[PDB]
Order: sequence, then structure tokens, then C-alpha cells
Amino acid sequence: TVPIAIIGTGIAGLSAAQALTAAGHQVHLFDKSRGSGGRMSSKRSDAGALDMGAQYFTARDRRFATAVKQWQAQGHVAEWTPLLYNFHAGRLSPSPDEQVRWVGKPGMSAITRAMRGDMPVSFSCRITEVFRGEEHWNLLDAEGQNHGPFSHVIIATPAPQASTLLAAAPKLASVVAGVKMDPTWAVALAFETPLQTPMQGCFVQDSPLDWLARNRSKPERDDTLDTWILHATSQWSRQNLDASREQVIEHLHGAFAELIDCTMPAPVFSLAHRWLYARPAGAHEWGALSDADLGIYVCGDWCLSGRVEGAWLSGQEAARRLLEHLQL
Amino acid sequence: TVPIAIIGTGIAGLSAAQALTAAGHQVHLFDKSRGSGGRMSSKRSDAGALDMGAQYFTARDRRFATAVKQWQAQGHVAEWTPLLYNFHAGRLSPSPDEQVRWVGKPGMSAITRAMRGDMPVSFSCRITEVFRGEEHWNLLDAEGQNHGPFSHVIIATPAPQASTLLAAAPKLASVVAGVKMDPTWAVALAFETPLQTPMQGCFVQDSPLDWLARNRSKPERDDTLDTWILHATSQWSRQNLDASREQVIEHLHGAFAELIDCTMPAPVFSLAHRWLYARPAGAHEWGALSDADLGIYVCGDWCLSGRVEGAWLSGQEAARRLLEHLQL
Ligand SMILES: Cc1cc2nc3c(=O)[nH]c(=O)nc-3n(C[C@H](O)[C@H](O)[C@H](O)COP(=O)(O)OP(=O)(O)OC[C@H]3O[C@@H](n4cnc5c(N)ncnc54)[C@H](O)[C@@H]3O)c2cc1C
Ligand SMILES: Cc1cc2nc3c(=O)[nH]c(=O)nc-3n(C[C@H](O)[C@H](O)[C@H](O)COP(=O)(O)OP(=O)(O)OC[C@H]3O[C@@H](n4cnc5c(N)ncnc54)[C@H](O)[C@@H]3O)c2cc1C
Repeated sequence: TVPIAIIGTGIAGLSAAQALTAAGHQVHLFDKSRGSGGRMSSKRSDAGALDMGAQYFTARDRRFATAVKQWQAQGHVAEWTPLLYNFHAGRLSPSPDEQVRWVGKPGMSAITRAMRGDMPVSFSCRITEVFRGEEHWNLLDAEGQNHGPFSHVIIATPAPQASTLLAAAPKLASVVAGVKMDPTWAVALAFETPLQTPMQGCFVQDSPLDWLARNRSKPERDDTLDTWILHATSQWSRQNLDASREQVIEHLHGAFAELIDCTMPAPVFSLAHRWLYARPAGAHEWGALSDADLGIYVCGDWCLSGRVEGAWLSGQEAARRLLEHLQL
Repeated sequence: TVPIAIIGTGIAGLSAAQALTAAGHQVHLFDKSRGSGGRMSSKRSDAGALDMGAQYFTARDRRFATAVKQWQAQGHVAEWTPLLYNFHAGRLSPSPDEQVRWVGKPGMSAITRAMRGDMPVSFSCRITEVFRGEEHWNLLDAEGQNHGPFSHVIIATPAPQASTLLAAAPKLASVVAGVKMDPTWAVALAFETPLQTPMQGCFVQDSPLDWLARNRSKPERDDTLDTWILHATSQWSRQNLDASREQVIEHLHGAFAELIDCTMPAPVFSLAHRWLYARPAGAHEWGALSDADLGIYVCGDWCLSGRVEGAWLSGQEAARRLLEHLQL
């Protein structure tokens, strides 16, 4: 049988995969990484899985909220209720606690790992070319290997990366190409001695740092080492896009220490990771993009809010349009 | 000093490369392939180098012509005299004893190979990302390995492969993404026993074929085997894009036999190459695209005519602008 090709296994493509599959259709998932999860990936280091991409997420839509409800039942999601702080020259505790926040149960990557479940997925496969004959669609990866035939194709990557996958639809590529993504430099520090503060999260202004989170406070995270995640602001990340990891570990570690009143020991270890296309620069309404006649559909968080849910909804939408269009 | 980055070693890119280098600025070339030449490269076979991309080229423009006579004196280009015919009302013997044609000396490839010289180059290095810091330019390749710093970047790739390398300049991106490139299936057939026809080239109608050259008629080409290159109409290539090498070799071999009034032994060997982005669908006037303050330039045959000449011009033009901007 000729399945549907989904390029991208972050929550968007995995969302389309479920929709398509629940409606009884066959798909084949592709990703350039070793594994799935995209920007929701978790990293396993000396302190257990650290969450360095998506920090937590909310649910503002009934369907999405539903999905989350399920994942919770299955144990791949819990509620994060950290003591969040703020920064206006000094940490003051904000408490928008009326706001419910969700995280992967053992790690942010657990939601995508469960959504992937048993679907056929080709990993370490960077798709390069997407074309079609009268018949079907075909993918060419970086190794010149051909993949296909495929009935339709769903591009579920960050906009800039989607551009090269859309040469079959110039007009569509043209629009996708205008979507700007902001980068974000993330650093992770792990101390042997828990920092003496009750803080577990922090929205920061006037600092290279935009956000910080006490990773061990997240439900079910290994509590052996105190570990914090630092997220640089986009302007800083942009300005320091080419800086070395250690330099970034130097500066963001510096901004962090410069903002807590207490003492901060020598880190057992520190990691740095640059996300070139972290989140969309602006917000969008598309939901998803397409040329259904042609057979190619486009989705991702940047089609909407640039949040987990946006990404999730964008997938459902692309699937929804594919299914609808099958009435040829 | 920080070298300029040129992505792509087709004539367009080595063209910019020559002008910049001749002016004193160091450059670094990159190409995902093993060797340079792009669409002008020659394929090695048991029949010796075969020209399966650009077949021949004319020099209309005066500067491009100047460059050609210099290459000829260098021994890398020579004139070609193909007895052309036409298949429309049965194959007649229609020719332009007019338009002077040129081909690279040992093989088409000789021209870019000579232009490359000992220029610093990184082969089998596919660039996937091109981003800017506060000062410099950096590139990431498919290995997730960095390259830099670079003072400027010149993208010299077929438009669709450039859209992703233009994330830092969404405005340019959007313009390049809108450019359509037409595919072209190529096939090479070597015959142990020379075909019984006196011709050496031919234009074609009402068939999937479109052009064909007797590769041995070109200057300094191996003699032993009588190799023929056959190019398929763009129209056909599109409908048979997802075709298999075998299917393609089959049909174009069929169509080629179904048009010569002679005896055709089965080939000793046969090759098929699918040039996805063979030629720009339409002509353009741009000359080159760019955002000089950002220090990012884009060039290629598709910025002009879509012929070798335009590629070489676009190359010179892109270099002209980067050099002019060096007025601070
Ligand atoms: C540092 C950071 C912090 C964030 N914090 C939050 C937050 O706190 N709350 C929130 O709601 N959201 C947050 N986000 C955003 C959220 O992570 C994303 O909106 C969401 O994960 C997007 O999912 P996606 O499917 O659209 O894209 P992704 O999951 O990013 O992409 C899917 C896949 O596309 C693959 N791919 C790309 N190109 C190709 C190719 N050519 N061939 C094959 N595969 C390819 C990639 O490998 C990737 O795995 C954050 C993002 C980052 C980076
Ligand atoms: C089948 C065919 C027949 C043709 N016949 C003729 C003819 O008879 N006469 C004529 O005048 N013209 C002809 N042309 C056109 C001519 O070949 C082109 O106009 C010219 O070669 C374009 O050169 P370029 O430098 O602009 O691009 P190219 O030569 O196509 O490409 C340059 C390089 O970009 C590299 N590259 C691409 N993406 C990346 C990346 N992301 N990272 C690193 N490297 C990358 C590629 O590997 C390639 O080596 C023909 C073309 C084709 C394909």
C-alpha cells in the first residue's frame, strides 16, 4: 500500500500521524535526527533527563486539552506547579498560578515518544528533495537514497527548513520562506549543592536571560543533582549566535549568578545548546498550509501560536485537510 | 583576514570566486558533491568522460566571450561541429552551420576544474544553515559541524536549494523560493559498434526525446566506444520524474531507435541521471540577487538566461556587488 509521508517527528507531524492513523490511513514518518521529539526533546545527562527545549505547556483548546487529558491518564504527562518568580531589578515572585502548566512525565520527550509509539519511522534521514510524477510522491535524502512511492506528503518542520522541501510548489514555498524564526541559546548547570532558594522558575527582563527553570522540581525528575536550565533572550541569542558553547556557558551562568541573592557553587557540569529556529518571531493564523490538489501539506507551531498546542493543532489541521480532500 | 564564503562550485560560483580572488580577497568554496562543476560536470564511464549535463555553449556577451577565448588558449575549451538534424516531419537534416558552439576540452568539466585551481575548497560538505553573528557569517553542514568565520556569503546554487540557505534574509528567500526549475532526464548509451548514421546531434519533437549528441564527435573525446547522450524533453521528464533508471533508459532508448534509419546494437552500457533542477523554467533579468549590508549574495544561471553564459555572468555580477560594497 502507498502510505502518506510525514517529514518531521516533532509534535506537529506526530499529531498529523495520529489523526491520519485514527482515521485508518497509513503513514511513514521521517526525521533527520537519531530520534523523535524535535523541539520537545529531552537530554539525558549526569543529572537524568534535562528539558532544554520546550519548558512546559498550556492548553487553551478543548480538543488539545482532551489529548492532554489522555496523555495524563497514560502517565506521559503531569502538572508542573513550580514556585515561579519574576525579575524587575529584583526577584519578586509573580504567581500567575491560576495558570496550569504541563510537562512530560519522566521528561518532556515522553509525550512525543508515546505519540510515536509504533508508527513506521525512518531516523537519521535528512530529506532533501520532494517531487512527484503523475503517480506518486518521492523523497530523496542527503545520501541520494530514494524513498517512496507516497500518496501525499506532510512537511512538519520549522518554516526555513520546510522551504527546500517545497520546490514542487513555488508559490507555497514563497509564503513559507517569509516566516521568521528566532533562535535561543540554552545552557544547563548542575550543582552538587541545592541552591538555597525556594525558586523553581523565573521570568526575566533586563537580562541576557529570558527564562530559567529548576529542572529537578518537575514531577518525576531525578532528584540527585540540582539542575537549572537557562534560556537566553532572542536578541542576546541573535547577538551571540556565533559564540562558543563555553562562552555562552560563561555569560548565561554569569547572568544567573548575578540575579539570585544566594551563593552559587562550582557546577558539577554545564551544557550548552543553540536552537537556531527555536520559536516563530511572530504569531500566525494559518493553522496549516496546503496545495491539496498537488498533494503536499505543511504544518507546525509557526502556523499558529508557536507553542506546543499550536504545533499539535497544526498537525490535526493538515491531516483534517488531507482526509477532507480524499473525496477527491 | 576572514575569508568570503561561496556555496556551490558550479560555473556561477567559481566565476564569482575568480573575480574576488583576482582582486585579492580570500574565498572558501563549499560543495555537497565530491567534485566541482555542478551541471557542467562530466561523468566518468567505460567510454571515457561523458557530458551528461551541459552539452555545448555559445558566447553572446562580450566579456563572457573574452573569457572563453582565454580558456581556449589555455587548452580547456575547443569548438565543436555537430552535424545537426531534426525529428519533426521524419528526421530531416536541419542545421545552424551558424551559431558557433563551445565545449570543454577533455570533457565539459575541464572548464570549472581549471577555474577552481588550488582554491581552498571543502567537498562532500552540504551546507544546511547560514547564519550571522554580530560581525561574522557562519555555516552549518549536514554533519552539524560549524564553518567560519566568514566575512560574507555567496550562495551559488539552483534557486530551490538556496531558499533554505537564505533564512537570515527572508525577503531574498521569498524571491528565490518563487523560482521554478525544470527537470531533465539524461541517458547515456555506449555502442560497441558505431551507429550507421553520419550525424552527431539532433533536435526533437513529438517524442519524449529532445536532444542527442554523439559524444565522440566532440574534440578530444575517447574513440573506442560510440557513446550517445540523450536528453529528454522537460515536459516528459516531469511526467516521468518518479520513474526508475531502468524505465527511463528503456523509453529514451526506445524513442532513439524509433527515429534513426539504421541498425542499433544493444548498448555495451547505459546510464541514466535525473537532473531535478536542470534549467530555470523562464528567463530572468536580475543578474544577481542580494542584500549587501547583510553581506549575503545570491547568483546562478537562473538569475539570467539559464545557460552557461548567464551562470558565468551572474557569477561576475555577484562579485561585482560585494566588491563595490567594500566601499564600507
Ligand atoms: C528552547 C525552546 C524553548 C521553548 N519553550 C516552550 C515553552 O516553554 N512552551 C511551549 O509551549 N513551547 C515552547 N517552545 C516551542 C515548542 O518546542 C515548539 O513550538 C514545538 O515543539 C514545535 O513542534 P513542531 O512539530 O512544529 O517542530 P519540531 O518538533 O521542532 O520539528 C520536527 C522535526 O523536523 C525535523 N526536520 C527538519 N528538517 C528536516 C528534514 N529536511 N528532513 C527530515 N526531518 C527534518 C527536525 O529534525 C525535527 O525533529 C520552545 C522551543 C524552544 C526551541
Ligand atoms: C541536462 C542539462 C543540459 C544543459 N545543456 C546546456 C547547454 O547545452 N548549453 C548551455 O549553455 N547550458 C546548458 N545547461 C545549463 C547549464 O548547465 C547551467 O545553466 C549551469 O551549469 C548552471 O551553473 P551554476 O553554477 O549556476 O549552478 P550549478 O552548476 O547547477 O550548481 C553549482 C553547485 O551548487 C552545489 N550545491 C547545491 N546545493 C548545495 C548545498 N546546499 N551545499 C553545498 N553545495 C551545494 C551543487 O552541488 C553544484 O555543484 C544544461 C543544464 C542541464 C542540467
